[PDB]
Amino acid sequence: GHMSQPFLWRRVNDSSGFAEPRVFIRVYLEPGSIDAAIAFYEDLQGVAHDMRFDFPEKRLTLAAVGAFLLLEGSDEALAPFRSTTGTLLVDDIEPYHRRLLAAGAQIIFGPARAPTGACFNALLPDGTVVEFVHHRPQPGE
Amino acid sequence: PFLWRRVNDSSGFAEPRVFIRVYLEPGSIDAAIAFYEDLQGVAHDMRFDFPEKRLTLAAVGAFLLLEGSDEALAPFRSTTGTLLVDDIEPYHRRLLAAGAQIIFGPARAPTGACFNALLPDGTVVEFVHHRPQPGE
Repeated sequence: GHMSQPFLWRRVNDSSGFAEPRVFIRVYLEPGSIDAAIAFYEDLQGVAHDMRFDFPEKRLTLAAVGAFLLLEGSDEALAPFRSTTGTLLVDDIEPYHRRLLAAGAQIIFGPARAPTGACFNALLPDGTVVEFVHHRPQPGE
Repeated sequence: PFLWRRVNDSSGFAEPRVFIRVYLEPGSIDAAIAFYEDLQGVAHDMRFDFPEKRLTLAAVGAFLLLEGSDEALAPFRSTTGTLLVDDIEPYHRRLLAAGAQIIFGPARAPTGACFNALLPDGTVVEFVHHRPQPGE
C-alpha cells in the first residue's frame, strides 16, 4: 500500500482460550504523546504495557497498559473511534456480534480483520458504545 | 438500602477489576441488567442503592450500570470507567503527584471508599475499593 505496514508487539497473541473478557477503558491521546502516556499508565498501575501497535494506515498508535487501551492520533484520525468508551478483548467476537444484532444494537464498524485479529464496535440501545476484539496470531508471530 | 454482592472485600485482589460505565434513565435498570447478562452470558454480581445520591447501581460482567435522574447523574456522567482496586490510597497519591485533579472524594460509599479523578490527558476514571459492611 501507499502507507507503511503495521508494527505489532504483544505478550499474548491469541485470545481463543480466554473465555473471560479482558476489559479496557479507552484513553485518547494527542500526537507526540504515546511514549510518555505509556510510562504514566505503567507507573500509575505498577504494570508493564503488554501491547504496542503502530497502525500507519489509520494514522493511529495504540498500547495496552493494564486497565487502559491508549489510542494516539489527530482529532481527524480518532474521530471514527472516539465515541467508544471501552474495549472488550474476548475469545471470539462473532457470538457477541450476533447477539447484539438480535438485541437491536447498531453495528458501527466491522466485523473486520485487523492486524491484531478481528473487531467490531457497536452502539447499544441504551447509548453505550463499545468495541469487541479478539486476538489471533499473525504470520511470523 | 439494598446492598447485595458476591464479593465484599477487594483487599486481596492481585489486579484491579475493570468496569465500563453504563448510564441509565429511571425505571430501566432491571431491563438493563437483563440486557447485559444475556449479552455476556453471566449473571450480575452486585446490586445496590445509594440513596444519598439517588442512584441505583449494578455490576454485570464488564459493565457498571448507574441508574438515576439527569440531576443525580450529572456530576458522575463524565466518568467512563471504574477500577475496583485493593486500596485506593496509593493510586490517589500517585495521581496527585502526576498532576491529576481529584474531582470527587475520597469518600465513603455503601461498598467501601472511592474517588473520581481527571487525569492529565483528559480521561475521567473512578477508583474504588470494597470492604465488608456491617452485615454481610
